[PDB]
Amino acid sequence: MQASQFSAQVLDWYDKYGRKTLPWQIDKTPYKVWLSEVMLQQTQVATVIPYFERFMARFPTVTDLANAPLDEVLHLWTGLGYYARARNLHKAAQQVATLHGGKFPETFEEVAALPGVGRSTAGAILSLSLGKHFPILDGNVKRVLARCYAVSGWPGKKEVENKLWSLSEQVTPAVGVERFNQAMMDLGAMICTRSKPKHSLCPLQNGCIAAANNSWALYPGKKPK
Ligand code: SF4
Repeated sequence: MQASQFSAQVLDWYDKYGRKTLPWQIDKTPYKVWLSEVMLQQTQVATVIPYFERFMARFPTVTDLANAPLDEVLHLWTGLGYYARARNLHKAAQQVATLHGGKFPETFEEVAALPGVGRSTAGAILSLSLGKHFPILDGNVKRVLARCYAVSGWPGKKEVENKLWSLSEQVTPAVGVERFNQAMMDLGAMICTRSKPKHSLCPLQNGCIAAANNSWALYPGKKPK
């Protein structure tokens, strides 16, 4: 379907059915969004909430996190798994304190330079917390776009990844970008799921190719072997 229709239908859906009450969505700041994104990378929302609250209480600012001993950070992380995320989290806090005066950077290049932060995550931090014009491409987004536009091939290959980044940019609006990006993650997480996606609850059901062809299993493509 047309790019302008994609954006409008997703935004209208978010307004009435989207999640807007999570802790990291109230009184948003780059620090809070960054922290939530790292915790959410490999952990479900229900498990993350208590940890997010404990971290914000112990570390009100990024400088407080930077000055704390690494052992205390790892102790508070216990139970979230994938500790490389925590080690990079502490190094990034120290980089913000050292190079940016304790104020989380608000430009793409500076954010993407932080340990543990990639292209998609940097775009998420800045679009969600400040409304800057950047698209995202996590597992959730790849699933929705690949199915709606029938993008076959394994995203692990450069040519396929490039096509998906181009599509995301095409459908991502400037006006309301913070609402649109959160909505796309919401959809891929609860509606357009890995298995048995719930088409009847999706705002893209009237134009999605996978839904029309009953071929959601083909997108995104899997690693060939
Ligand atoms: S209609 Fe079905 S496959 Fe298509 S984006 Fe929505 S949930 Fe995914």
